[PDB]
Amino acid sequence: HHSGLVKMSHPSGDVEACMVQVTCGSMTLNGLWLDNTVWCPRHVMCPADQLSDPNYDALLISMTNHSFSVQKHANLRVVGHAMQGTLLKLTVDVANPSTPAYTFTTVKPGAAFSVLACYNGRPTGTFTVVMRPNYTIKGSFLCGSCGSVGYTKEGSVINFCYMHQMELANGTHTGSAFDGTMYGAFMDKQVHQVQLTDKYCSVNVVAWLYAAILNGCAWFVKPNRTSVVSFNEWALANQFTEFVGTQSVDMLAVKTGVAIEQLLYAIQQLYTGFQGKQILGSTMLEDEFTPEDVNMQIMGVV
Amino acid sequence: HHSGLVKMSHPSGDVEACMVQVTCGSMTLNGLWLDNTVWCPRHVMCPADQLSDPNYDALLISMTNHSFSVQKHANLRVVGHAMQGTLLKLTVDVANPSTPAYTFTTVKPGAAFSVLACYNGRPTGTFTVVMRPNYTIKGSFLCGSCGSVGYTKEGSVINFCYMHQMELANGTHTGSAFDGTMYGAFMDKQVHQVQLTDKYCSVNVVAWLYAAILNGCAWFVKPNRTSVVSFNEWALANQFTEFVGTQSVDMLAVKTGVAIEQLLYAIQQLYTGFQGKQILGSTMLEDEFTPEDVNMQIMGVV
Ligand SMILES: *C(=O)[C@H](C[C@@H]1CCNC1=O)NC(=O)[C@H](CC(C)C)NC(=O)OC[C@@H]1C[C@H]1CCC
Ligand SMILES: *C(=O)[C@H](C[C@@H]1CCNC1=O)NC(=O)[C@H](CC(C)C)NC(=O)OC[C@@H]1C[C@H]1CCC
Repeated sequence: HHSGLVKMSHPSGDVEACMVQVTCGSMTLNGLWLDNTVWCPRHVMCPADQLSDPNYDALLISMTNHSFSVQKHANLRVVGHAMQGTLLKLTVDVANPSTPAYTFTTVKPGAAFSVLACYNGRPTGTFTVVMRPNYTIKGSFLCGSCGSVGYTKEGSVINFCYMHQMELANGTHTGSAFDGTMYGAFMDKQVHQVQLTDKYCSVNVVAWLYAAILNGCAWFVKPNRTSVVSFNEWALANQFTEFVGTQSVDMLAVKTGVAIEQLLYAIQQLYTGFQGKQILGSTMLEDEFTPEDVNMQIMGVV
Repeated sequence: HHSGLVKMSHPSGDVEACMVQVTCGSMTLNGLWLDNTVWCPRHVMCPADQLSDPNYDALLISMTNHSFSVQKHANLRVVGHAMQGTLLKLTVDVANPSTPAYTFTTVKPGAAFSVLACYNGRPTGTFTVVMRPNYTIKGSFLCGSCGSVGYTKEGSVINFCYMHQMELANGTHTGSAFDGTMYGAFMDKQVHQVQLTDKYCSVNVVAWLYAAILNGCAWFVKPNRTSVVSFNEWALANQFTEFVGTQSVDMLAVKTGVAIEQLLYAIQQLYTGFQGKQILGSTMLEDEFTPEDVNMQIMGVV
């Protein structure tokens, strides 16, 4: 039986209309054009010989407005430039007539967002990721993808949360929030960096087990229960996130009649092993679907 | 190590601009507006009391142009109506000014396409599926999603291949090509229908094993080899598709230095069991990524 779950992204058209190419010196990547502002990673200013230890303050000082070439696939004339953290803010002489309603927000571990992967200012694909507990994402990014953006959507308002910066040695990816901070402890320098341990996102595993029940698959449900406080002690010793329930999870508990604490017990047992059984076609725990995903895709509830 | 593979969809903006709502009688679903034509499922004409055995020919005869209300979220006046297989072709008085370059094609088992899930003519999400060997897709569709479209893209040309019609008893989905045929032996009637067996898509499993090698994961590669002819005999007795190599697979063989026949042998052994080992984080064969996916996402080759 098919779960009815897929990796679902927001329709990308509103964001596609905001993507531009930014070129400075020998570097070319993508930017995001909102109102009279183009956002892009600051390493567009870096020569190749300096990607491992750029002096971004001195590079910024060395640039003029004319150093930055911005093109939509129109040329946008840059009339101001500034640095915010790991991002540049370029002011351009034309306001984007296709600027959506938007905000900037930071995404939290375990939460999902949509990514528009772009090369040379041209959108090429879209996909959805969950921010991992170690502030990486398991994406699909190649050379030239920096400045690709991640976002969520509330109503007609696009909430931009991610601008792509780099790949880590283990193949995962990270980037910046639009306040200019990098996610996690990462730095926008091309050197090897410590990577914190990833963890299973407990609240998302709970969501997936609820998805299993909603699809008629509940062999792992027993009357046994583990409290949130006890689970969270256990989680710390077993590479799980601490569980924090939400109204979205509560709706799944109501719809199925299975209590959260029953599934926290199940997770503890399933972690030791599935004993040859499958859950929604898998023999390992799944933490890449959120409670909101399950509520929306299976229950039709946004 | 992260594979660098994600479920990647085409940017959806070009298709979003083509979606409309179609209402007839008591039914409302989505349509696709290209030039002066709106395509939609013919069961928009059906009353609820007749969804299990509609007489579509008599329903069509009973309709006038004014029976069909088409809205973009503009009202499009219907000036002609016709039935092609399981689809209606409504002629409207306004050509879509945002009509992309497009063709209609039929997708084949194992091939991937992008879906724009729409409700009431409003795009709500996008995802990618592979057409299964039994002509179903493992999608995410709820009431009101009919008329949602699937497509591939070659250059700037959108190749529409799927218009959503129904969910099967096992939770999978199927629909129509734009020649009006349903995929497989399915009928657009709300009754239980035979479902052919699904099968592992051998060419996609081969692609995924190549993806593993490209990521440094090659423990399953041995000098042992199975020929395509011998594998295909085996496949018939073991619920695999017969393997047909392509230039896309050949590029993966060149890049990795591992022959196709080595991976056909591997598949035979892995099917009996992974013996506790993992491949790209999985303990079962993966057939939802194509050779083209691997070439594009990992090798940057379209
Ligand atoms: C920007 O387009 C690019 C995106 C990156 C390249 C390959 N896949 C990707 O997602 N970013 C970088 O190349 C980045 C630049 C620095 C100055 C932030 N460096 C980088 O990603 O290095 C990748 C290799 C694995 C790491 C080894 C030590 C850093
Ligand atoms: C059209 O919006 C709708 C889409 C379907 C509903 C729930 N999830 C979906 O993808 N299509 C139908 O409802 C379809 C109409 C007929 C006339 C083609 N019927 C249908 O999908 O039935 C679903 C239930 C499982 C099957 C049982 C016997 C048919």
